[PDB]
Amino acid sequence: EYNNQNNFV
Repeated sequence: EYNNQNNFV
């Protein structure tokens, strides 16, 4: 299981 999340402001 590969879980990924990213935020760019």
